[PDB]
Amino acid sequence: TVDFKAPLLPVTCGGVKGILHKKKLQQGILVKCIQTEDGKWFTPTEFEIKGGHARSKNWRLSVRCGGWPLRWLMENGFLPDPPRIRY
Amino acid sequence: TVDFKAPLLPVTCGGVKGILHKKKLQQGILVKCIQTEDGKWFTPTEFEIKGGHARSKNWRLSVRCGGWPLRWLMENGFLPDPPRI
DNA sequence: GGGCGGCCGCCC
DNA sequence: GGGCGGCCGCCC
Repeated sequence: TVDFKAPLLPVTCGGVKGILHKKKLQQGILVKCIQTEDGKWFTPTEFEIKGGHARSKNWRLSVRCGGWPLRWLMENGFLPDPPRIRY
Repeated sequence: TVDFKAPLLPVTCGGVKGILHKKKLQQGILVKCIQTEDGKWFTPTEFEIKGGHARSKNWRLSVRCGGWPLRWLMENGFLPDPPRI
């Protein structure tokens, strides 16, 4: 079971496990916020690439938490949705 | 803003609008449950086609209510998810 | 077959 | 450059 309200979230992407730090995601998509067991750090899109989902081009859908895409956590109030980078 | 708890729901797909009848949707995906203003009836997938989204092959995402896919209303307990065939 | 994950064109 | 709607192959 996963506590969606906790400041740290266990996440997965393509069978790769990591720990998402909400305090870091809140600083923006360019900030490394996911740490794998070996201590390495990833931004969300870097973690999408790590899990083999580079071609999907959507970390909010490629990265999952408790069997839900991160977008579902954002829609349900468990996870801040970081701002877009303007064009 | 849409009352997602109403038995009749205004839905859209592409430029097309219609009213989704929840009690008809409950019965299954082959049942006609969306009526347009001329009185014609559509299943969800027929309404997907009518709105120009034939190639999406996912009426739960192509058909919208209040800006949300119907899938969202199902995930949040406002709409029956008809049984899979 | 019905529909969903993988993909990527395209806008902003 | 980022990410979402449109597309479609392919499980069950």
